[PDB]
This record gives sequence, C-alpha cells and structure tokens, in this order.
Amino acid sequence: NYAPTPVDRFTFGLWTVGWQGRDPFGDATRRALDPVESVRRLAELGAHGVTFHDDDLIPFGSSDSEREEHVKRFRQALDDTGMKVPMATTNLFTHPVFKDGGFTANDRDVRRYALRKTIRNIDLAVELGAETYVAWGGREGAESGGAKDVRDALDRMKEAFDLLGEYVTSQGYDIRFAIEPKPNQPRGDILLPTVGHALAFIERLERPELYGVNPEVGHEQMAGLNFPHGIAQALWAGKLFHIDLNGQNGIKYDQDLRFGAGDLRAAFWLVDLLESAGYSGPRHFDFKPPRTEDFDGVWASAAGCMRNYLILKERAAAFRADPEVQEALRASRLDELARPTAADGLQALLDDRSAFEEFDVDAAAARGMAFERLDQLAMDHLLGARG
Amino acid sequence: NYAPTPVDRFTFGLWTVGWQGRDPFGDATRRALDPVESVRRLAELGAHGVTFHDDDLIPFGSSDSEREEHVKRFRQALDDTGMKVPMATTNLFTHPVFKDGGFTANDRDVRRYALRKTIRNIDLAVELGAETYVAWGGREGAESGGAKDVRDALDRMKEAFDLLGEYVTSQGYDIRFAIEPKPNQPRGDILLPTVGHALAFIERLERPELYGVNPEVGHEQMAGLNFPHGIAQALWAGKLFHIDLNGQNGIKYDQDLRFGAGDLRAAFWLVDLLESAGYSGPRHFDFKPPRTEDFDGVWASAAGCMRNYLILKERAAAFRADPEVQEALRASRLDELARPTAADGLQALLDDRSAFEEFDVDAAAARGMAFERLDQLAMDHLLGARG
Amino acid sequence: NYAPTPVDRFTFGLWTVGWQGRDPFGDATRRALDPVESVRRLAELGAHGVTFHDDDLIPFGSSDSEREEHVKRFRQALDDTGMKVPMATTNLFTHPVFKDGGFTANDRDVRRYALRKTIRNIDLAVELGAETYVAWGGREGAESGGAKDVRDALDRMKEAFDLLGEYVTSQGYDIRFAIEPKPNQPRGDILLPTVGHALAFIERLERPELYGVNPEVGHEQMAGLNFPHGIAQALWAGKLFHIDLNGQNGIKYDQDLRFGAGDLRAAFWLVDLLESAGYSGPRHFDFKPPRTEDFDGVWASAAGCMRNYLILKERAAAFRADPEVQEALRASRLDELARPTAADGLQALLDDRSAFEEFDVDAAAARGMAFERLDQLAMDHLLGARG
Amino acid sequence: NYAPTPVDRFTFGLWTVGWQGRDPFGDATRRALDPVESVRRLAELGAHGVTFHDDDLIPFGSSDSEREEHVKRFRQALDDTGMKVPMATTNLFTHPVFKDGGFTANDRDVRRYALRKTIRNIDLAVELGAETYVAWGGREGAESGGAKDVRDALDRMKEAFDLLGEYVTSQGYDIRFAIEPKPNQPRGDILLPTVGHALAFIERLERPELYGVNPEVGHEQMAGLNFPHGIAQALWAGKLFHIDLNGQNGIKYDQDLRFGAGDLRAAFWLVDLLESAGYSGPRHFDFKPPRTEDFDGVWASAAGCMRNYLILKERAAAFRADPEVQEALRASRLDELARPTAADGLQALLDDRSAFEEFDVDAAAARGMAFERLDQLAMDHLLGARG
Ligand SMILES: [Mg+2]
Ligand SMILES: [Mg+2]
Ligand SMILES: [Mg+2]
Ligand SMILES: [Mg+2]
Ligand SMILES: [Mn+2]
Ligand SMILES: [Mn+2]
Ligand SMILES: [Mn+2]
Ligand SMILES: [Mn+2]
Ligand SMILES: [Mn+2]
Ligand SMILES: [Mn+2]
Ligand SMILES: [Mn+2]
Ligand SMILES: [Mn+2]
Ligand code: NA
Ligand code: NA
Ligand code: NA
Ligand code: NA
Ligand code: NA
Ligand code: NA
Ligand code: NA
Ligand code: NA
Repeated sequence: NYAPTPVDRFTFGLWTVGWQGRDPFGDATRRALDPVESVRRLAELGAHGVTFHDDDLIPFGSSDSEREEHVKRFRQALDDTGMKVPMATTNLFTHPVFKDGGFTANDRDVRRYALRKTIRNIDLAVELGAETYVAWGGREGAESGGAKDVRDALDRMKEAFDLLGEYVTSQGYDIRFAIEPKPNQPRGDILLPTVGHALAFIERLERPELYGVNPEVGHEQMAGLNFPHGIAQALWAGKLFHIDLNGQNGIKYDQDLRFGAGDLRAAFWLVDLLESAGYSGPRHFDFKPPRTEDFDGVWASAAGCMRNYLILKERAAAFRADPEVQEALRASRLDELARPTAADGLQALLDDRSAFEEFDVDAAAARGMAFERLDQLAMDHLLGARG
Repeated sequence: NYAPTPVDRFTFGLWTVGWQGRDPFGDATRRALDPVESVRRLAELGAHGVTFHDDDLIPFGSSDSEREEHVKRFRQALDDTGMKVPMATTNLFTHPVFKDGGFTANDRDVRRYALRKTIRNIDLAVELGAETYVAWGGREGAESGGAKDVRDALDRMKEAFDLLGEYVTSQGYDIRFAIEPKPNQPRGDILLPTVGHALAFIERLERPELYGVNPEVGHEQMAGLNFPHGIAQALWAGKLFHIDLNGQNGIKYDQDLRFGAGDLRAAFWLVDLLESAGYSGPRHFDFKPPRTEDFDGVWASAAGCMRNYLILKERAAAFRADPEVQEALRASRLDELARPTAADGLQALLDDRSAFEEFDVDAAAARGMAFERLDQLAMDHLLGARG
Repeated sequence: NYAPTPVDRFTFGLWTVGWQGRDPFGDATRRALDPVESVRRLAELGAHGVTFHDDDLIPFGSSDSEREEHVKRFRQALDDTGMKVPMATTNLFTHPVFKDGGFTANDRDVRRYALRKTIRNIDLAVELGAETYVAWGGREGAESGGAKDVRDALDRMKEAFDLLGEYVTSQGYDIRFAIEPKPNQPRGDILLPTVGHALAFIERLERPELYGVNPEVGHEQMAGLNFPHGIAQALWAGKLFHIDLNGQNGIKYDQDLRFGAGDLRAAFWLVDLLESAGYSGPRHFDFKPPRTEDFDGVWASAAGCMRNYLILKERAAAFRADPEVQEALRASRLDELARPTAADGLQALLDDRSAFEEFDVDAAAARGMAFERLDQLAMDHLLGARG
Repeated sequence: NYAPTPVDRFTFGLWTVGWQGRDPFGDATRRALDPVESVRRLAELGAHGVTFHDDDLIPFGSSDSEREEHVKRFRQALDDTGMKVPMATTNLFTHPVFKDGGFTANDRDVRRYALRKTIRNIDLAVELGAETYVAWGGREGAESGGAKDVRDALDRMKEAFDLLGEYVTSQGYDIRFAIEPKPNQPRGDILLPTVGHALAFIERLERPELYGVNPEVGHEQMAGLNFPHGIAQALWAGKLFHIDLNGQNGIKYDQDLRFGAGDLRAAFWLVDLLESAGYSGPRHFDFKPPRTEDFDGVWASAAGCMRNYLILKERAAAFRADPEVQEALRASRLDELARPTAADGLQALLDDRSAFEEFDVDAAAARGMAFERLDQLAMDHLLGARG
C-alpha cells in the first residue's frame, strides 16, 4: 500500500541520502555515496528524480576532463533509470571562501566569484533539463551587529539576482529561480529569514516574474511559524516554484527529519493545501537520515518520506470528500470567507445601515464558529478513526 | 542627563500607560486612567504625543453626544500641553464580535462592520492631525487548520485594505496606513506574521504607495527574528512608516516590556540603525508597565522608555564617530559591502579571469573578517567602557 | 467507537469547560457556567470526575453561609452523576493581592495569607475525597532581575511547602501535594520552570515523600522540551502523582488546546508511556475550548480530549503488541538498553579487555541502529496505515 | 582598564580557542592549534588556566609513548606559564562509536567502553591537578520516540555515574563530578536537558555529595530559560561545582558566542549573582570564536570574554553599593523576601487573625512593588548612565 508512482514527482537531493553524518560535534558515520548509486537506489524506491548542488556532482576544483566524466556517469545513471533532474543549486556555503557569504560577502572579489560559480552551474542545470534553480543563501548574514549593513547587503543581493536574471534572459533559458529562506544556522541570523521576507525582496528585482520561493518545512518552523500558512501566501502570490519537504521539532537547529516526522498535523495540512491548490511542482525532500543509521536505514528513511506524503494525501482527500466535513465547513462559514466582503463597492458599503447602525453586534458575537467539531473531524480523518 | 526634547518625537499609546493590568490569569491591578490624565502626565515627562485606538478614546457604544464630549476633553488636554496625535488605529480585537477576525472573519457581516468601524475612526484620526493609521490584525488567523483558508483570507484582507485606500483617496486625505505584523497571540497563528510577510502583501495592493509597516520590537522577537535586520529590510523597501518600541525576552507571550529591557544589544543596534538612516517618524512606545506597579511605577516605566532610547542614541553615535571604530569597519570591509559587485556589467564579469580562473580562493579564505574586534568596540561603546 | 468508561479516569477542571474566553486582548465570549451544569454535562460525555480551584467553586469573599450553599449544590451534582473529585488546588494567581506571588511574594503578610487560603482549601479538598492537592505557582517569579532574589524565594517556597506538609501530617490526612511547573506566563520567568526543577526542589523538602509533580503537556513544550521524556524522569523518580493533558504548538503563550491537538506525535508517545508504565492516576485535562466556540463547541472540545486519548491508546497498544515491532525493538537493541552495563562490578569492568584494549570501535561504529524503520512502524501504527 | 588577574580564575577549554570552524554546513576555516600554543597565548591574555577533553590533548588512538609525549609537552607549557588545569572531561560524542550515546548507548559494549575511556581520563585529570571532572552527555538522547526508553536510559546513566563514584572513592581521589545539561543538539532531545533535571537526577545517585552541575549560559537559553535563576537554584542546592560562560541569542542551535554577547542583561545578572554569592570556582569560557575570524580574531574574542566579565563585575558591584539602590531594594521589599514567612510556627500562623480574617487584601493589593524604578537603576548602572 502507499506505493510511489511517477506522477507523484517525488525527488531527493543527492546530499540528502548522501549525507555522511558529520554534525557540529561528530565525525561522519557513513561512507560517501557515488551519485550513481543514489540515483539507482532512489529509482528502486519509486522516486521520480534527483537534485544537486554543483559540488555534490563535481568535486570542487575538478579539471574539465574530471567534470565531463562525473557528468557522463551521472547521465548514464539517469538514462538507466528514467530519473529526472528538475532542480539544481550552487554550493555557496561549504568552502571557507564563503565564510561571510557568497552574493553578500563583504569582500567584493568573493561576491564576483560566487556569481561566476553560480553561472557555470546554471549552464549545467539547463543541460540536465532542470526547470528551477534554487538559491539558499546560508552564509548571508551575521553573528554581530556591526559586521553586516543589511541595507547594503540587500543592495548586493538584488544586484546578484538581477545579474543572474540578465544572464538567463540573454541565453534564452526557460529556467526560473527559487529563493530558499532560513532564519538562522549557520549564520547567527540569515538574510531573507522567512517566506515573507523572500517574497517581499523578489518584488524589488528587475524581472520579478523570473523568481519565486523554495520554502522548506523545517526552516519556517525554526521561527515557530505555520508552514501551511506561509505556503498559502506563496501560492496566493503565484510564487511557489518548488518546495522542500522534511520534518522539524520546533525551534531548534535544522533537523531535516524525514517528511511526516516532526509536526505531523502541519504535514497533514500542508499536503491538503498542495493537493487542493493543484501544486504541480516536484515533491522534493531535503532531509537527512540520522547519523545513527546504516545504509539500510538511509533507504528506509527515504522510503518513509514518500510513504508519509501518500498516507497524508489519502487522509486529506477523504477529509475534503466527506459530506459530514463539507457540512461542518459550511457550519463554520468557510464558504462565506471565500465570498467578497463588498463586491457592491465602497459607496454601497458606506450607505448600508446593516453594516453599522443596524448591525446587531451581540447577536453576531453569540454565534459559535464550530471550529472544534471541524478540527476533530480532521483529526479523525488523519488517524483513520471515523466512527 | 538624558532629558527628552520635542525633536525626539517620543509618543505613547493611551493603552500603554493606561493598561489596567489584566492578564490571562489575573484581574486588573490599577484603576482606569482618564486620557486627559495620561496626556498631562506624559507631557510632564517630555513626551511629544499620544496615539489611540477608537475605543481607548470613546467607550464602545457611545452616543454621538458622548463621543463629542470625550473628543472635546481630549483635544483640550492636547491644547493645554502641546501634545500631538501622529497616529491612530482601530480596536478590531477586544469585542467578542471580532473573535474570528475583523477584515478576515469568516462571517461576511462582521467583515463589513469592521470596515465601517475603521472608516469612522480614520475620519477622527484625520481631524486630530494623524499622519499614519495603524492596523494590527490581532484576531486574523486560526487555532486549527480547517478554520481558515489562508488564500481566501488574504483575498479578503487585500479587499479590505484596497477599500480603505479608495476611501482615503476619495476624501483627499494625506494619511497613510501601516500594517503591524505579529506571529501569534491571541490567535494560535496570525496572518502576516512578520515584517516580511506584511511587506510582501503590500506589494499586491492596488495602491501600494499608501501602505507601509509598523513593526514592533517584541513581535519580531516572538519569532526569534533579528529586529534590526527586519527594520533594515523595511527601510530598504521605503516602507518604515511608523515603529513600535518595547522589550521582549525571546520566544514567549508578548511581554511589552519598557524599551531597553529585553534584548538590550538589539535595542542598541536598532537605535544605531534608525539614527544612521535618518528615520523621521515617531519613536512610539507600545509597552505595558508591569501589573506589579502602582501609578508612580507606570510613570517611571514610561520615563525609562525614553531614557533608554537617549542613552543608546548617545552610545551608538559615539561608536560611529570613533576613529578607531571607523578603522575597524574598514578592516572588516564594510566599505566594500557598500560598493557594487559588478558595475562593469554582466559581460565584463563573465570575461574577468580575476573572478574565476585566476581567483585565489585559498588566499581569500585565509583573510580574517576581524568582526570580533569590531563587536568588542561596539560592546565597549554601549557600556561606556572604552579604555 | 472510542467511548469513555469509568476506568479511564478522565477528569476536567471546572475552569476548563468553564473558561469564559477572556484573553490578553479580548473580553469574555461565553457566559459563566454553574459548576452543577459542568458536572452534569461532563458526566454525560463519560468523564469520571472534576477538579477545582477554591475560587472556581466558592466566589472569592463568600460568607460562611454562601460557602456552605455552593458546596452543598456541588455535592448534590456529584451525587446525582457519580462524578468524583480526585484533585483540588488553590487560586493564588487571579486576585491583585497575588501580583508578586503567593508563597514567594516579597511582602511577608501576603505569604502568610496565601498559606492560610491554601490550608482552608486543603480541608475542603479532603472533605470532597481528593487524593492530590496541586500547586501551580503562576505568580512566583519576576519580570526583572533585581525584583526577586531566587535563593531567598526558594527558601520561602520550601518554608511554605514544609508548613503544608506539617499541616496535613498533623491532621492525619492522606492527601499528597503535586507541584505544577511552568516556565513563564504570567510572570516573565516562573520559579520551578520545568519538571526537573520541581523534582530537584522536592528532594530538599523536610518530608519529600508527601510531594510529587503535576506536569502539564503544554508547559514543558513552552520551553521546547520533550514532554514524554520529562514524564519518564518523573516516573523514574516515583513522583508522577497527577498529570495535566492538553495541546500546545511549541514555544508560545500557553494555548491549552484540547488533548491530541498541538504535537500529535508527542501525544502518542505520552499515551504509550503512561499505559506501558501502568500510571494509575487521573487522566486530567487542563484545556480551554477556544473563545471562538459556543457551548456546543465547549462540549465537543471536551469530548475530543477523551476521544484522542482513547485513539492513541489503541494505536500505542497495537504498536507494542505487533510482532514486527517487537522484532524491530530487538534490532535497535532496546532490550540491551534495559540490561545493566556492569552487574559484574567495577573491578571486573576494569579488568575486562573486551571493554577497552580489545574493543573493536570501528566494528561497533559500523552497526546501524535501525531507528528509522522502527519509527516508521510507529508512524504506520499511529495512522492506521500498516501494509 | 579591565585587566584580568590570577584571582579572577578565568579558564578556557582547549577546544574553544582551538575550534577550527567546522559547522553543519562548512569546512574548517582555521588550522589546528598545538595545545602548547593555546596555553602560551591564553597566559599572555591573563587567563588562569585551561581545561581539556581527553581527545583534545591526546589524539584518539594514540600509543602509550605518544600519549606520554603529548602530556609532557603540555605540562612544560603549563610550567612555563603558571597556567592551571582545574577541570577535565571526556569526549563521548565525536567518534562514530558514540552515535547513540556513551553511558546510555543501547549497545552494552559501547556503554562499557565509554566508562573505561572516562576512567582512564579521570586518572590523567587527577595527575594534572583537576578538582572537577565534567560530563556533557551530548549523545545521550534520541531523534524518535521508540529509539530510547528513558526510564531504562536513566537507570544506565545512574549506573555509570555510580561506578565512577565508586572508582574515585576507591582511589582516594578528591575530584568531584559536574554534569552539564543541554536540551538538544546534536541529539533531537538530550537526556537531563536542564539544570533542574540534572539536579534531580543527582539526588538519586548512591553518593550524591560527589556530584554537582556545570551549567552553560547558552544551553539553558536554548530552552528559553533564565540562566541566573537556574544558577540560583544550583547555588541553593549547594551544587554549583563549575560553570561554562558564553553567549547565546535565544532558542537556536548552540552558538557559543563570547561571554557578554547574546543576552547582555542576563550576563549582568549572572555576574551579580556569582559575585554576591561568593562563587569560588573557575570562571570558565566554553565559547567558539566565529569561523569568520583568523587567529588575531580568536585571541580578541577570548580577551573579550574576560573583559566583559570584568566590566559587568564592576557595574554589578556599583549597583549593589549605591545607597539609592539599597533604598530601592527596601522599597521593593527585597529585605522582607529574605525573612521567614512563619518562624512563629504553624499553630501561631493558624491562630493569627492578621493572616486571614483581618488581612486587608485590598490595601495590600494597592501597594506598588516599585520594581520598574529598581530595574531602571540597574540599567543605568550597567550602562554607566547614572545621572
Ligand atoms: Mg475556493
Ligand atoms: Mg552607506
Ligand atoms: Mg522494561
Ligand atoms: Mg541575603
Ligand atoms: Mn534544513
Ligand atoms: Mn532545503
Ligand atoms: Mn506587543
Ligand atoms: Mn504595537
Ligand atoms: Mn497551561
Ligand atoms: Mn495545569
Ligand atoms: Mn554550548
Ligand atoms: Mn560547555
Ligand atoms: Na549599497
Ligand atoms: Na504558485
Ligand atoms: Na477568495
Ligand atoms: Na522607510
Ligand atoms: Na532567605
Ligand atoms: Na510515579
Ligand atoms: Na533498566
Ligand atoms: Na554551590
């Protein structure tokens, strides 16, 4: 039961199942995986595709001949399995040169290098068929207040993204960018810390249509925010170009638990929203099998990501299709929420005594919302305990 | 020392010093204050002005004659003291009718009433000379996932703000709106939970120039965010129309401590930013003297808000003016951060071997940022411990 | 399905279903309930009993004749329904006199009054058959560092609890005390902020056997802690005298959501632990139907507390009884965790080359824990998705 | 000004200034330091001593001859500088063998090895003159609920600490143990997550007098707790055997900022408490110079730890010595808090009409606490802004 299919579009970063287990306090617990191995094993589990940072696929500093051979082997694995590459990204965070940032490093020479490193990988992403190019600016930020003038850093961040937009336009590429917010870690505070901040920033770019967000479940939860609500705002803005699925237990370091772990009810409401809205992008997992696990546990954890999505999809669909739930939604006036407040227009509203002088505030206030019964129907559906 | 002056533009809500001390677990500890008393006492402390919700100035449900008398007495107090009213707002949160929201209540009749209540108070705000009209949507949100379709709620929130913009335009008013984010409390999650989300929303309004943000120190800190960074993004966007100053100890219920309490170093960096950027708006305190205090403690707490701002202003100015700090800022390349990455343009960057093939990444990575010495100069300046 | 029974021992505070909906920003949305009404309605839902603060049952300041009549009516309702009263507590937080504390108020006269108020209610609790007397010191703490010397406050807190222990011993009562930790709210920081701090404090009382903890799900989660882990430590110490069940979404104000809401997987692991350990005390709900609800929603929310406990009990029992789970627990070495490390004794351990010189650390490190497969079996059992 | 002296007893872990800068997302930015270098540089800054994990001083897996040479070189550096070694600890977290724990690993063979590794290093600590042996169980815990039975793990943790106590007793050593709590990171939840939980656990050991706590500023703040309050409880219990000083910005990953950074006012109240209580132990810094820094920044950051302690010591002493503050403390009844509630005894309290029938609750409730004026005097003293 709960078998992944190609139409599910489940994807995984090479760096997810390939995470060797090094953490702030501990050495690696697993050997490095050849990307070819990961492609073949993920395909066997029913995944649709993989994603990569440049330096996951091509060791940093590789010669041109080494780069060609790494890509050739990877493409053979994709061809052997039918796996796709819908998204790629740049590693602008691991190498010491990026310790104060890539696009917003105080040193101008580093900013220029970061752009050139990204541009090289955009070309490769396009060659591999990627539709989306993610940017997670994990080193953009500060540990102290004097170190980073945020207005100047935002100017540099806009300049960088504008140059990348000019680049893809000039090459006729169809790829689009997706900015991944995170509030902190590894910097004390990261620039563009939430979906909202990233959405706002995009509106000030020269070609805003080329940019959207890549929100990650656990990152919004590191600020204690409601991830489904943030996804709703991104969908409302037309900017949900990609998504990173995982689990997180609240306000901690970025745990990258398998999807469904962490906040299970938020996972339910997320799946309900994505499916109801008809989100058509990859269901991408940015997760880490815990370092306690051997490779059998790696593949079990990856399989669990997909399984949990599919269970939640079933339960959310059953919730929405249940005539008792539909009745409860009407009892709670969800239908009214979807109607305009004043399609009659401002003057009619100003002239409407039923909206002021003749509005019975105490009668209105007496009406219960019936939200608790609705939420218990949702719980019963999630748990398969209807009756 | 540290005496407030009119040019400081310190303002206070009537509901701040007037808070009677009722909390989720406790009854009021102080009697209600007449707004006239608060105006006169705040003026004696050196405040510039006050702000109000409709229902702070005019008891809810007042007749027209009662409304006139309350406003007349208030205006006499303002005239007697020289106090100004730069901002006003609507209470769309206390009355039970607003239990599921004002502008985004599921019930359409409530949404219409909320708009009419706001419009009536915009007229009064203009009559009192207010330049800014704040909206804190404290009841907009949910405790459960099925209760609120966030895309529909954002449609209703946009409709409401668009109608208000049409209203002020039609009346020829110069007032502008400032949306106040908060992540949670009193709703389990509040819509537009951070500065970023509010900035993004504004960009989708029909007349975006009429709307900005009113960020509150403690509200961003309830999501664990860096308040100075968020203010920098608002300034970068041209949207810092007003600000609420207070203190908060991290991720808790909204404490509304006096300004300078809570995160003292964030208060320092905030003042540094506001002064450096030339922010010209009110320095408004949205705070609550703790319920442990009698009225002498109320006025001490209000005086402390202003005193702490002025101490921090002095220390931040001394930091920025110190030639040793200026040298440290250059050592940390803050000057380079402010220079364009690639004013030479995209093609020149692509052709520049110094940005890629000839970039010595290991030499760059070896350069220290010297951020710790800079931050210790900042600490020494804050504490008055230079030497 | 999932029908409560008397052996379930589900109990509710009068103040839970009786919460009128006043919050930091909003007036009451529901009328006050007569305790008699609550007893009868809860009995109809299958509850076992209720609990009370003194001032929930007897209005503060009541005369002796008024007190007798309130108790008489309540006892008739208990007799009419078969409902029990297993626990009672004192309100040492609502009245303004307690603004700086009860037992740890700086004012000595207030500390003495708090003790006398508690002692009067202990007598009533015993008359009603209560086995446990809870103390939640919600006003014990501070908003500022100079206001409360914590060593002195702990001396006063110990003195108070020691006097109460002397009192019950002198009267021959069998009741025992349960201290309820909370980290903050309504004070900026509350003394004894977690289960651990309360357990440690108890060990320093004169008669430690008379005192245990009353942990509350949401309170430990307000510090981001693992509630099942804290309950395990309380059980390990022999100190889980009572428990408060509810839901919470992380690090926020105390939400008091119905049990099962908030962190659903933590609710699952809690029920698993309580049932596995054979906890025999009340399953008490300290929750608040949201103020959006009318009385039908109040009773739906209360019913949901019990329903969710019973669903989780079923799923946890099925998890533990599943031979595949039992095999997975052995694969993960949970059996070894339960065996002594060195029952052979210290000298044998020191002499055992297999523990040092001949321990193959790399072979040990290569063994996977298989925790992810175990956790996915747990997820499948919780969701009723085995297959 | 603010020059460290030997009587200040400032100490640093080898792993602090020696941190190479590897984080969850980034490679090392600094070369490894020879411990001899660190001893000499710290001595030049005015430090009193260093501390070490076994594997900081002796590379893991060293032969006996290699171990002797590493210790000999280290001791020469200590002799050359006058530096002391007051504390040592075991690394039971870096090596992959410890991925599920040391003392509470599910695998019994790992638990036995962890004990033998610790015992070997206790012998070395004693040879170097250490008075305290710290244990930070960073791998004790879980990412999932089924992986770790916490009651069984606490049994194993008690068994381990009891064996270590038997060991030191049998060898006649004067060293004592200090358990270092942390709530999470690197495990999803860590056992003994706070000062309170560790204090409670110690009370159940066979020889409780041999064990205390080593609280760390940032670790308690990762649960949003008040670090000065927790230190007060440890002092009240007689269990503050050692302390780790650093800075933290709230509920995040463990930042290990220099002391004084992070929550500056909590640092002030901590120093006030340690000095007022006469804490006589090391002022030990467990911090990490940010990876942005070169070695000059490492030493600047270490110097800043000591400087900030000394500034705060001066300001706290001036606060306590100021006759205006002493008057404010009396106005706030801090003197009464330190007096017994009922030295007259229980029967006298029960017979005292002034404690109940004749207690004027409304007159008591009207008295203000004057805490805001007291706290503003504290702020003025911290900032050197008295006047
Ligand atoms: Mg619709
Ligand atoms: Mg500039
Ligand atoms: Mg057992
Ligand atoms: Mg004393
Ligand atoms: Mn992540
Ligand atoms: Mn991601
Ligand atoms: Mn606030
Ligand atoms: Mn505000
Ligand atoms: Mn609670
Ligand atoms: Mn409770
Ligand atoms: Mn730490
Ligand atoms: Mn430490
Ligand atoms: Na700039
Ligand atoms: Na979209
Ligand atoms: Na709509
Ligand atoms: Na602006
Ligand atoms: Na005392
Ligand atoms: Na127990
Ligand atoms: Na055991
Ligand atoms: Na001590």
